[PDB]
Amino acid sequence: KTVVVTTILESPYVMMKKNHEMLEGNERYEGYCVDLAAEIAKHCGFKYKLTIVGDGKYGARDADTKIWNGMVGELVYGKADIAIAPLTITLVREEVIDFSKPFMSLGISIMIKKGTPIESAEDLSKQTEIAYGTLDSGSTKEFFRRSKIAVFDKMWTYMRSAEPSVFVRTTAEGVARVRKSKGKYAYLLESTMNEYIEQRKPCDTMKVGGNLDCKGYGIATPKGSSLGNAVNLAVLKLNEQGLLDKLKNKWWYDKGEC
Ligand SMILES: N[C@@H](CCC(=O)O)C(=O)O
Repeated sequence: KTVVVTTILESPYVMMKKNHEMLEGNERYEGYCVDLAAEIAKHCGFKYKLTIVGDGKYGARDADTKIWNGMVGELVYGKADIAIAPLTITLVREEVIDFSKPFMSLGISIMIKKGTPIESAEDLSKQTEIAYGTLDSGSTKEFFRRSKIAVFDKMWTYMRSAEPSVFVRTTAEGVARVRKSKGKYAYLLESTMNEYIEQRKPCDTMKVGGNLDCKGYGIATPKGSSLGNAVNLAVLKLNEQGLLDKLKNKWWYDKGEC
């Protein structure tokens, strides 16, 4: 009867508490999604075990083998009951799993080292001296692969064959790469994560341009699962109560450094 919660380490959604060497199970982690977890549980009614996805990925279906990896996979292949993390709600995913009403909104955005000669996605697509990429197995990559919009199509045609690879394994790798590339690498990632990093020392990154799209994160559960209707109801209620906004103040604004 214990629901197993699959999630991923992504600041400030899920972070290792500073004294993680000890404290067991769910007491080891902290962050927005951890708090959201508890709330959903207390409101929906049930206990849960927080588990960090093995492959540390969000979720992509290998075109060749039609096999889903990451959190989406662990949901489609009975390895987890519910996914509570910043998992983007998308068309292709809504065909093999179920999402609640979004609990937070976001859009793809651009992160550059301060002083980089880039002010927009169009700027990036009209030059080549500055490389750029996204997270390897997430929705941002797939957004570009699929885009029909001229600019993003052009950006994708560049990214897929870019050498060396512009794709990263984690958000931290993308960010690091932006910081250690002397203004020669731009990173495309979701605004939520982009804005968090922007308010954290060394305060050398920046967000330029507007969001490239509008999307939402949602609690995910297996097709026709048992919690489906409940969680959506819990989410709508927390949204109603205004508790999701408060969690946002807690983890984003009340912790700026620049
Ligand atoms: N939120 C994305 C991961 C981050 C990204 O793709 O930029 C997903 O659920 O795949």
